[PDB]
Amino acid sequence: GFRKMAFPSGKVEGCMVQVTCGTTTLNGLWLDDVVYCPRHVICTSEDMLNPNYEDLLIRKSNHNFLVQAGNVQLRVIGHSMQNCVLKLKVDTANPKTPKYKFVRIQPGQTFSVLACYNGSPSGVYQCAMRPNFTIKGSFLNGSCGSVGFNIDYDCVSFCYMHHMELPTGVHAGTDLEGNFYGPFVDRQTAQAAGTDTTITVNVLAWLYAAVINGDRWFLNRFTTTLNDFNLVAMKYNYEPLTQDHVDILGPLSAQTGIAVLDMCASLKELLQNGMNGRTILGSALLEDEFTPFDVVRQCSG
Amino acid sequence: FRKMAFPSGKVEGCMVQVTCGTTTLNGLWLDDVVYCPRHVICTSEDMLNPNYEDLLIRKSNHNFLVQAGNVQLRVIGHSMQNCVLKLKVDTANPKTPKYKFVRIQPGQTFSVLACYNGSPSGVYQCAMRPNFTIKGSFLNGSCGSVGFNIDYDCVSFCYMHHMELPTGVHAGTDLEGNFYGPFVDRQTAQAAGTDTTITVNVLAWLYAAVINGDRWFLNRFTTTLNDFNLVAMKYNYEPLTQDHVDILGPLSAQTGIAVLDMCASLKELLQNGMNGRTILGSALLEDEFTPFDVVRQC
Repeated sequence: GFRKMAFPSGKVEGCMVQVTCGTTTLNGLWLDDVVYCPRHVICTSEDMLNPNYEDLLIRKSNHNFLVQAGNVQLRVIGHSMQNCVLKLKVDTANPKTPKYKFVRIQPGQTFSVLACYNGSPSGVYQCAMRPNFTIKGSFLNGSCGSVGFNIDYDCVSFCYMHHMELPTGVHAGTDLEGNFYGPFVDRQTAQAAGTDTTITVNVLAWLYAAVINGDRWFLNRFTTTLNDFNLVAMKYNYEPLTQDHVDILGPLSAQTGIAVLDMCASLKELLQNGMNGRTILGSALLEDEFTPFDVVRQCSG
Repeated sequence: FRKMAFPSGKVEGCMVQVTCGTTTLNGLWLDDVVYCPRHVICTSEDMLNPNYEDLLIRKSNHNFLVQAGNVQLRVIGHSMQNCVLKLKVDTANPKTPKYKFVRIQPGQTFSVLACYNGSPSGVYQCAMRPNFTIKGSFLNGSCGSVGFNIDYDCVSFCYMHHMELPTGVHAGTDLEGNFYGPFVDRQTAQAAGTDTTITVNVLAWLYAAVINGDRWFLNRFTTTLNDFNLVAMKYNYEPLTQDHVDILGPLSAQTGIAVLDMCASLKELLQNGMNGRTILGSALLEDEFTPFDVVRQC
């Protein structure tokens, strides 16, 4: 019944440009009179093992940057670096600039990715930030600078800019202020993600969704403390819950009348006893890629 | 490996709200014409056996309220093509993309832009099921949402949403207003024919699993096309045509796995199951990726 559903991408499509240094092209995000893109656009292959980005930037001038919306050049009139992002001031304000914010998401939150190549969008899909600060994208060469976002009312919240792939095939990147999610750095080195864990808050959202749809065999008469639940959760490679997780489950708890800690007791029993050949929402597997917000969208609209 | 939808901006620029009485749904505004489901002209007294020709002749242009955002468009004419109402308006949409209307085949995929009150809400990839239903996420007010593919800068519209079935799947028309499947735009509980699994798509997805390093299900056995098809049909899988085998060529080459070798692996999965294992995260074989879908994303 539930599917991965992305936000409509049009407001973000109208902000995508390409940024080229020499023969190296990646994507950038054009908002008002600033283009945002990964700073490694200024790298050569020789620079990539461990670039001195500050040194590489001093040698760059505005006239070294080719910014294009489609085939139309956007003149660069200033440049600066903010953490791992390059900001290129341009001489034209993007007429399609939406209302927007830059947000830094928490692990477990979902967002839409507009996968782009040479400034042109190819596809849109929903991603979850894993607890180890990686995402399972579909990113090919040339996808850097593609962004992740959520849309609230008229307003686009940009939360992710793509920078790299890890040996295991997962992906890593920054917020739009250039700060990486997780311990990663933008160098052509092999870097390891932490062991991943299951996104507990999303599993709980899934159980609430099951209840909303009349599937509630797993509810019990008991409760737990948050600390007790977290200590058990960790033994099953589940993420510990935070206070923010408890809070964002508030609406679903209200919709069902099931206290968060009571659902935690139900989940604890599932982890300790298994499913015993039973299904939930038609699956023998628990799903962790739907947030409480995702559930409410697809259940209540 | 995840489902990927087409970027929806070209379609978002065409969505409007259409209202008649106490019924509101979505319309598609292309040039100076707005397309929408004709059941916008129904009421509760009509929905069970609506004589749409009688209902439509009794309507005036001024009974139709069309809003592009905060701007009302003036309806200067109306007509009906099968189950789609066509409202001529006095302004052309400058955001009209290059477009075509197509009727898709069962097994083909398309992107759905789900809308409510003329406002886009979500985008996702669907397949036209062999029984001509689609497994959508459509709520009250989603009617007139459209499905589409994009090729070059050209949008091919293939689906407009009309109804839900008691099993939770959905049914709709092409943009000429002809339903996919044996369904009717009346307020009745309708069942579909027996569904079948889209075999060529399952094979494409197994190839995707292989390209992604998942390969526990491969085997050295092989099979003929006909013997595979006999087993497929026993499990309510579509038989594989030679065209379908041809279409899988590029994925065969890329991975070096003969199509009929992948058929032999799928056969083993049908007869044995997956025994707790998963493929690309799923406990179930997925059939809503076409070979084209897999290739483009690889």
